[PDB]
Amino acid sequence: GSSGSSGCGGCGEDVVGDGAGVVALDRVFHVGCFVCSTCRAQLRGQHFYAVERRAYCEGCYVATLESGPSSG
Ligand SMILES: [Zn+2]
Ligand SMILES: [Zn+2]
Repeated sequence: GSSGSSGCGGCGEDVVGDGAGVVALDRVFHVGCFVCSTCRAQLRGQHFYAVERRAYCEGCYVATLESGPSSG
């Protein structure tokens, strides 16, 4: 509501732009900051995954598997 504090988990600065901000993993990141951990692709608005408190784009998430079926 009225009270509350903002913040960008990525850089740290507050996230505000007249209706701007990417919420993921119970956190807030800037459209730019919010990106993959492998290819570091712009995930501002797309399908991604969550592994080890990280962000992996569908593409990567699928690529990582190739590595090996064992251990998930
Ligand atoms: Zn940021
Ligand atoms: Zn990726």
